[PDB]
Amino acid sequence: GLSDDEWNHVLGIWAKVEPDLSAHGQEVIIRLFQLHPETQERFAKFKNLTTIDALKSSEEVKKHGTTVLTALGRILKQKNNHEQELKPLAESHATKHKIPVKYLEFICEIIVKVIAEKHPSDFGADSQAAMKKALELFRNDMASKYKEFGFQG
Ligand code: HEM
Ligand SMILES: [C-]#N
Repeated sequence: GLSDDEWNHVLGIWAKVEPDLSAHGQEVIIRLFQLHPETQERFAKFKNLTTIDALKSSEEVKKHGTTVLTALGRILKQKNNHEQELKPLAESHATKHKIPVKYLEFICEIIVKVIAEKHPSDFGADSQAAMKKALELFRNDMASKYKEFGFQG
Protein backbone atom coordinates (compact mmCIF):
# COMPACT_ATOMS: atom_id res chain seq x y z
CA GLY A 1 0.00 0.00 0.00
CA LEU A 2 1.33 3.55 -0.33
CA SER A 3 1.60 6.11 2.43
CA ASP A 4 -0.48 9.27 2.22
CA ASP A 5 2.73 11.22 1.33
CA GLU A 6 3.23 8.96 -1.54
CA TRP A 7 -0.36 9.28 -2.61
CA ASN A 8 0.05 13.15 -2.52
CA HIS A 9 2.84 12.77 -4.99
CA VAL A 10 0.80 10.62 -7.19
CA LEU A 11 -2.42 12.60 -7.22
CA GLY A 12 -0.47 15.91 -7.55
CA ILE A 13 1.05 14.95 -10.88
CA TRP A 14 -2.30 13.29 -12.00
CA ALA A 15 -4.00 16.68 -11.59
CA LYS A 16 -1.46 18.01 -14.10
CA VAL A 17 -2.29 15.30 -16.45
CA GLU A 18 -6.02 15.63 -16.62
CA PRO A 19 -6.28 18.92 -18.56
CA ASP A 20 -4.44 17.11 -21.44
CA LEU A 21 -5.62 13.52 -20.78
CA SER A 22 -6.45 12.64 -24.30
CA ALA A 23 -3.05 13.52 -25.73
CA HIS A 24 -1.47 11.63 -22.86
CA GLY A 25 -3.64 8.56 -23.68
CA GLN A 26 -2.95 8.69 -27.32
CA GLU A 27 0.82 8.84 -26.89
CA VAL A 28 0.71 5.88 -24.36
CA ILE A 29 -1.03 3.57 -26.85
CA ILE A 30 1.18 4.52 -29.69
CA ARG A 31 4.41 4.15 -27.67
CA LEU A 32 3.10 0.73 -26.41
CA PHE A 33 2.82 -0.55 -29.96
CA GLN A 34 6.02 0.92 -31.11
CA LEU A 35 8.18 -0.26 -28.30
CA HIS A 36 6.32 -3.72 -27.93
CA PRO A 37 4.80 -4.57 -31.22
CA GLU A 38 3.44 -7.84 -30.02
CA THR A 39 0.88 -6.02 -27.88
CA GLN A 40 -0.86 -4.71 -30.99
CA GLU A 41 -1.99 -8.11 -31.82
CA ARG A 42 -4.35 -8.24 -28.78
CA PHE A 43 -6.28 -5.46 -30.45
CA ALA A 44 -8.52 -6.76 -33.24
CA LYS A 45 -9.76 -3.19 -33.94
CA PHE A 46 -6.35 -1.77 -34.56
CA LYS A 47 -4.95 -4.84 -36.46
CA ASN A 48 -4.89 -2.82 -39.73
CA LEU A 49 -3.08 0.31 -38.43
CA THR A 50 0.39 -1.06 -39.57
CA THR A 51 2.34 2.15 -39.91
CA ILE A 52 3.13 4.66 -37.23
CA ASP A 53 1.56 7.42 -39.23
CA ALA A 54 -1.69 5.73 -39.44
CA LEU A 55 -1.69 5.27 -35.74
CA LYS A 56 -0.98 8.91 -35.24
CA SER A 57 -3.98 9.60 -37.33
CA SER A 58 -6.54 7.33 -35.89
CA GLU A 59 -9.41 8.85 -34.01
CA GLU A 60 -10.18 5.43 -32.44
CA VAL A 61 -6.65 5.10 -30.99
CA LYS A 62 -6.98 8.56 -29.33
CA LYS A 63 -10.45 7.81 -27.88
CA HIS A 64 -9.22 4.32 -26.73
CA GLY A 65 -6.21 5.97 -25.21
CA THR A 66 -8.50 8.45 -23.34
CA THR A 67 -10.64 5.60 -22.08
CA VAL A 68 -7.63 3.84 -20.70
CA LEU A 69 -6.33 6.77 -18.72
CA THR A 70 -9.80 7.69 -17.58
CA ALA A 71 -10.10 4.26 -15.97
CA LEU A 72 -6.68 4.49 -14.50
CA GLY A 73 -7.29 7.92 -12.89
CA ARG A 74 -10.48 6.64 -11.12
CA ILE A 75 -8.51 3.77 -9.68
CA LEU A 76 -5.56 5.97 -8.56
CA LYS A 77 -8.11 8.37 -6.92
CA GLN A 78 -9.30 5.60 -4.63
CA LYS A 79 -5.76 5.31 -3.30
CA ASN A 80 -5.18 1.95 -1.36
CA ASN A 81 -8.78 0.78 -1.41
CA HIS A 82 -9.53 0.46 -5.01
CA GLU A 83 -11.32 -2.93 -5.11
CA GLN A 84 -14.50 -1.93 -6.58
CA GLU A 85 -13.04 -0.04 -9.44
CA LEU A 86 -10.47 -2.55 -10.24
CA LYS A 87 -12.72 -5.67 -10.27
CA PRO A 88 -14.54 -5.08 -13.53
CA LEU A 89 -11.24 -4.22 -15.24
CA ALA A 90 -9.60 -7.35 -14.02
CA GLU A 91 -12.71 -9.26 -15.20
CA SER A 92 -12.63 -8.00 -18.72
CA HIS A 93 -8.90 -8.21 -19.09
CA ALA A 94 -8.85 -11.82 -17.67
CA THR A 95 -11.94 -13.27 -19.54
CA LYS A 96 -12.33 -11.25 -22.71
CA HIS A 97 -9.14 -9.68 -23.79
CA LYS A 98 -6.81 -12.14 -22.02
CA ILE A 99 -3.90 -9.92 -21.25
CA PRO A 100 -0.84 -11.30 -19.49
CA VAL A 101 0.69 -9.44 -16.51
CA LYS A 102 3.90 -8.88 -18.56
CA TYR A 103 1.82 -6.69 -20.95
CA LEU A 104 0.46 -4.85 -17.90
CA GLU A 105 3.96 -4.00 -16.76
CA PHE A 106 4.88 -2.83 -20.29
CA ILE A 107 2.01 -0.23 -20.29
CA CYS A 108 2.92 0.87 -16.78
CA GLU A 109 6.40 1.69 -17.77
CA ILE A 110 5.26 3.53 -20.84
CA ILE A 111 2.74 5.73 -18.65
CA VAL A 112 5.55 6.77 -16.37
CA LYS A 113 7.90 7.52 -19.40
CA VAL A 114 5.14 9.66 -21.13
CA ILE A 115 4.41 11.70 -18.04
CA ALA A 116 8.04 12.23 -17.34
CA GLU A 117 8.54 13.44 -20.85
CA LYS A 118 5.56 15.79 -20.70
CA HIS A 119 6.22 17.16 -17.21
CA PRO A 120 9.95 17.65 -16.88
CA SER A 121 9.75 20.09 -14.11
CA ASP A 122 7.13 18.62 -11.86
CA PHE A 123 7.85 14.96 -12.18
CA GLY A 124 10.90 14.41 -10.02
CA ALA A 125 12.53 11.60 -8.40
CA ASP A 126 10.13 11.33 -5.46
CA SER A 127 7.14 11.51 -7.72
CA GLN A 128 8.34 8.90 -10.25
CA ALA A 129 9.13 6.54 -7.31
CA ALA A 130 5.65 7.01 -5.89
CA MET A 131 3.91 6.62 -9.25
CA LYS A 132 5.95 3.48 -9.92
CA LYS A 133 4.81 2.04 -6.61
CA ALA A 134 1.09 2.98 -7.29
CA LEU A 135 1.21 1.24 -10.63
CA GLU A 136 2.94 -1.77 -9.11
CA LEU A 137 0.12 -2.00 -6.56
CA PHE A 138 -2.40 -1.79 -9.47
CA ARG A 139 -0.55 -4.63 -11.43
CA ASN A 140 -0.41 -6.81 -8.32
CA ASP A 141 -3.98 -6.49 -7.49
CA MET A 142 -4.99 -7.06 -11.12
CA ALA A 143 -2.81 -10.26 -11.08
CA SER A 144 -4.63 -11.50 -7.83
CA LYS A 145 -7.95 -10.71 -9.35
CA TYR A 146 -7.23 -12.47 -12.48
CA LYS A 147 -7.01 -15.85 -10.59
CA GLU A 148 -10.57 -15.43 -9.39
CA PHE A 149 -11.63 -15.63 -13.00
CA GLY A 150 -9.59 -18.67 -13.89
CA PHE A 151 -6.83 -16.72 -15.57
CA GLN A 152 -3.12 -17.10 -14.96
CA GLY A 153 -1.73 -13.92 -16.34
C1 HEM B 1 -2.66 -1.29 -17.58
C2 HEM B 1 -3.52 -0.44 -17.81
C3 HEM B 1 -4.88 -0.90 -18.48
C4 HEM B 1 -6.04 -0.26 -18.31
C5 HEM B 1 -6.41 0.82 -17.11
C6 HEM B 1 -6.91 -0.65 -19.44
C7 HEM B 1 -8.24 -0.24 -19.51
C8 HEM B 1 -9.13 -0.60 -20.49
C9 HEM B 1 -10.50 -0.07 -20.58
C10 HEM B 1 -11.13 0.83 -19.52
C11 HEM B 1 -11.00 -0.77 -21.59
C12 HEM B 1 -12.44 -0.92 -22.20
C13 HEM B 1 -13.52 -1.50 -21.28
C14 HEM B 1 -13.10 -2.92 -20.99
O1 HEM B 1 -13.06 -3.70 -21.97
O2 HEM B 1 -12.82 -3.25 -19.84
C15 HEM B 1 -9.95 -1.64 -22.07
C16 HEM B 1 -10.07 -2.28 -23.26
C17 HEM B 1 -9.12 -3.18 -23.71
N1 HEM B 1 -7.95 -3.38 -23.09
FE1 HEM B 1 -7.12 -2.47 -21.69
N2 HEM B 1 -6.37 -1.59 -20.21
C18 HEM B 1 -5.10 -1.76 -19.62
C19 HEM B 1 -4.06 -2.41 -20.21
C20 HEM B 1 -4.18 -3.24 -21.32
C21 HEM B 1 -3.10 -3.89 -22.03
C22 HEM B 1 -1.62 -3.85 -21.57
C23 HEM B 1 -3.63 -4.39 -23.15
C24 HEM B 1 -3.01 -5.22 -24.28
C25 HEM B 1 -1.75 -5.40 -24.31
C26 HEM B 1 -5.03 -4.13 -23.13
C27 HEM B 1 -5.95 -4.50 -24.14
C28 HEM B 1 -7.31 -4.11 -24.11
C29 HEM B 1 -8.23 -4.69 -25.10
C30 HEM B 1 -7.80 -5.69 -26.25
C31 HEM B 1 -9.27 -4.01 -24.97
C32 HEM B 1 -10.48 -4.00 -25.93
C33 HEM B 1 -10.45 -2.80 -26.84
C34 HEM B 1 -11.73 -2.86 -27.85
O3 HEM B 1 -12.73 -2.49 -27.54
O4 HEM B 1 -11.58 -3.33 -28.91
N3 HEM B 1 -5.39 -3.44 -21.94
N4 HEM B 1 -8.79 -1.46 -21.44
C1 LIG C 1 -6.43 -0.68 -23.05
N1 LIG C 1 -5.59 -1.15 -23.66
